[PDB]
Formats: sequence, structure tokens, C-alpha cells
Amino acid sequence: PKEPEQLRKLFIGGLSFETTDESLRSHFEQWGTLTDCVVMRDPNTKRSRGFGFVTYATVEEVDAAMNARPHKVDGRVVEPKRAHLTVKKIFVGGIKEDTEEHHLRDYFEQYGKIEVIEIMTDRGSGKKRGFAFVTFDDHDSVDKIVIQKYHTVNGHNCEVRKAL
Ligand SMILES: CN(C)S(=O)(=O)c1cn[nH]c1
Repeated sequence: PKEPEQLRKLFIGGLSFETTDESLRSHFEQWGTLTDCVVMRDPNTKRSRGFGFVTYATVEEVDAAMNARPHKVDGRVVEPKRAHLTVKKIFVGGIKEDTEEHHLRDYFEQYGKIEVIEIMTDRGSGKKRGFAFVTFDDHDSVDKIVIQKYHTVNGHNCEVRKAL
């Protein structure tokens, strides 16, 4: 049973205009089986639009490609992103009053490198408000997080979304 194709795609921006379907494929096949690989071109001139997409056979292969950034393709560092609101920070809601920093760190550190955890407290009383923000060093962490159907932290079913 195959993961949905949309979750196996990487949009690659910043291409060299000399990158082709074939040279994009030869590069990104280092991290998995590619079922599709296309450079976007002008319909009349055939000149590259400077971006394209690759489709891997599995999500773990997408992860491997993202973990191998930075990618220099045909002499140019490109910008891969999963199938964009590119942010490094998430809102985590539903954590109630008993969730602490280490609960959030232990869970979210497996999505990416954490730089800030902010457990929100009431301005007047100091009581925990039941939500938090986590800032990572890179957007792919957030992209992986928000496509999951579920997040369970400290026994709580959490609401997680991109923040600003
Ligand atoms: C470079 N990466 C492996 S990452 O920092 O995005 C990461 C850390 N844990 N999961 C992903």
C-alpha cells in the first residue's frame, strides 16, 4: 500500500536553467527510486522556468533527500520543499497544564533540530494556558509535522499548525 503520491513529491526551486529531466533525475536518484522527474519549461521557448519536481517511491526516500541538503545540482544550490508557507515554527495546542518543556522536546526533536520551546503562560497569573510554540532550525521539520494526522504528546492528542 503506497503512500499518497502528493506526500512523495519534492518541488525543487532555484534550478540552473541548464538542468534537464535527465540531470535532475541522475542527481536525486542518489536518495531513492524516482517514479517521476520533470523540469518545468516554457511551452513556446522550451527555456527552463527554473524549477521542477521529483517523485520518490516512498516517504522515507523523501526524508533521505531532505536530510542530504544542501543539494548542488548542475553547479547551483537548489531549494527542495515538500508539496508553500515556509516557516520554522509551530503552534502546539491541547497540552493542558501538565505538559512541560521536556515532553515537547523529547517528541519534536525527532522531527528536526529545536532552537526554542515556548510554553505559554497567563500574563496575569502565570498559569499554563495549554499551548506552546516550537521553533526549529529549518522548515522541513514543520512540513513533516503538519502533514501527520495525529500528534500525541504527554498523553494528549494535540493540535499542531504552522505559526506565523
Ligand atoms: C538534518 N535532519 C536529519 S533534521 O535536523 O531535519 C532532523 C532531526 N531529526 N529528524 C530530522
